[PDB]
Amino acid sequence: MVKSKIGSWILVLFVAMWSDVGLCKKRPKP
Repeated sequence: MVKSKIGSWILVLFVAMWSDVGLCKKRPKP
């Protein structure tokens, strides 16, 4: 968005890193 809104990815980063670990290990439902 703006150069001022650069410290927002860091957030989505953490949630991304976690959501990442919860991909290849959580296994599918079906």
